[PDB]
This record gives sequence, structure tokens and C-alpha cells, in this order.
Amino acid sequence: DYIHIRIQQRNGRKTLTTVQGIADDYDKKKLVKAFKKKFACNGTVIEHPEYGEVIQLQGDQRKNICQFLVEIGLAKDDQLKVHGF
RNA sequence: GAAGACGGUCGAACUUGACUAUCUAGAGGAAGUAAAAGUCGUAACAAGGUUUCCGUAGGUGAACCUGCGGAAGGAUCAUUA
Repeated sequence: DYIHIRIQQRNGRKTLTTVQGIADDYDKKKLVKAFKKKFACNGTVIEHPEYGEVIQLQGDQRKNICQFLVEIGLAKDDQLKVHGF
């Protein structure tokens, strides 16, 4: 069950790095309030629907979420599935 | 009238602690600095779209936010009842 990410850049720079696999059971405040306060980027939590509850961090955060995912306790080091936007 | 010699005084030096001053090694740790063309936010240059800033306290990814009392170096030297 790979925690998909997706990024989504609007402007030449207006980015949002989601987080798709974090079961809701997790601290709706940890996952992401551990992220923002980390590499330092605007996280959040939407119910995207082609996916089903994903975490928008703000940024092209695809080298970072390899890492903010070898890190805090949600999924696992093989689950890794990056298809940067 | 010598060596020696009784006991003393000065007391170098030596051994061990204390004291004071000056200098200097150090795993690592945490500041500040440069600084600067990087990353994430917009905190307070045009009222910067939340006027700004001071003292102070708590709190926040991060710039910062907020209360309480100040200041204009403000966006009012005026208010015409």
C-alpha cells in the first residue's frame, strides 16, 4: 500500500506537495505538523478523490518526501513510489 | 697554631601540598559572523493590501503571530457641530 505523493505546481512556482497513503487513524496533526516544521514548506490535508485523502505539502517535494518518509512512523522504506508531478 | 669539632645564625637547594597571576592542548557541543545569485513560508519598503515600530510576556515550519502599555520617525500639524 504505497503512500503516493504527487506534487502539483500552479504558477512558475505555486506548488503543493500532497501525501497520499497516510491512514486517517494517524495524528491528523503529526504527519503534517511534523512536515511543515521540517524542510519547511506549507503542508495540509485534503480528501482528493482520484486518490482518497491526500496530504498537500507545499512544494516539488519529491526528494524531500523520499526522506520525510525514511523518517516519522506512517508507512515503510520499500513502499517508496515516486512519480513526480 | 691546621684538620676536625659543640651549638647557633644567614640560608642556596631539594621533596609534598596550598595560593595567586599569565599562557596554552582538547573528542564534541552551541553561538555569532561572512553571506552574499539556494529552500519554505509573508512576520513588520506603496496604507506592502493585518499602518509601522518600542518595551515585555506567551506561542508558532520558517519568515513571524498575538495581548498589555508606549511612539510617529504615519496614512492626521485641520473639523469647522
